[PDB]
Amino acid sequence: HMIKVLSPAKINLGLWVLGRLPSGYHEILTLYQEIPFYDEIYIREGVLRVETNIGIPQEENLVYKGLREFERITGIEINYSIFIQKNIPPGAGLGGGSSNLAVVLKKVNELLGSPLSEEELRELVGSISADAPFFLLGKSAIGRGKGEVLEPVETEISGKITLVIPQVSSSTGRVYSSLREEHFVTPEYAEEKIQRIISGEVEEIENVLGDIARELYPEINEVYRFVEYLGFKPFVSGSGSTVYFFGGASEELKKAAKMRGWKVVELEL
Ligand SMILES: Nc1ccn([C@@H]2O[C@@H](CNC(=O)CCc3nc4ccccc4[nH]3)[C@@H](O)[C@H]2O)c(=O)n1
Ligand SMILES: [Br-]
Ligand SMILES: [Br-]
Ligand SMILES: [Br-]
Ligand SMILES: [Br-]
Repeated sequence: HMIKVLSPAKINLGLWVLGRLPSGYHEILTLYQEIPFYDEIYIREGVLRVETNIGIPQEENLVYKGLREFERITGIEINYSIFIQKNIPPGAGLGGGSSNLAVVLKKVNELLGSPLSEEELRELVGSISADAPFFLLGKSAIGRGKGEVLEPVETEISGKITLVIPQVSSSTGRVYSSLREEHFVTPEYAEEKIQRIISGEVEEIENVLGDIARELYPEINEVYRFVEYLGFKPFVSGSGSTVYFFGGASEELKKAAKMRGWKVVELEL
């Protein structure tokens, strides 16, 4: 009785770090934007299995971690075989794995007569990834706390957006660990910035994790400089590796990408 479910990506339309938390993590402000860029997930009745087309081990897969915890918390034994076709590359700053977790666990929860509430499902996915709760709502949302405290918004942002994803995988943890005092801002500064971006002022997007990712992973910086050379303002999603801009992909970019192993994703917001 196989079904297909789409698992969308996100971009951060700006990100600010407020400071450190005792738990090791960081308090942040960010604007999440769901983008029409998907993994396709095939769900089938059978022995609990989570597989991908890119060789992520089952034990390490956030979806498998989430389904085991589902069983654990709720008592019910999960009998679904999951295959995910991964169009959203891991380490790309697009929340692919967090999206996989949210959409699968929301589906499996519904398929089993909704044992968990939307409050409890939120807690389940949120405990594994701070970006996962966003994918339970999608569209546009302000992310506060560690990103899980969410406020839906309407933006004035539409039109072409192009992603340029280099083959380097950015470690979110390594980027956050390179943070210094100088990188932090007040929540007031960041809140003013987010308001402006929401009103369509894309020029106001900035992201200190992108600044750092460009130093830690020089290829992210190469993509960044190439987009400038193309005549666009580049922006970085999450902790990288993705660089995006508000414009179309020229043949020259497509050529550069094919030669260098960049993925170019042309979307419309
Ligand atoms: N609001 C947040 C959200 C996340 N984080 C950091 O990134 C989180 C994600 N990291 C991990 O799950 C383990 C480290 C890691 N992340 C990777 C991403 C890609 C490739 C390898 C990685 N190793 C936490 O480690 C935390 O230090 C944080 O400090 N503050
Ligand atoms: Br520090
Ligand atoms: Br690199
Ligand atoms: Br440079
Ligand atoms: Br940026």
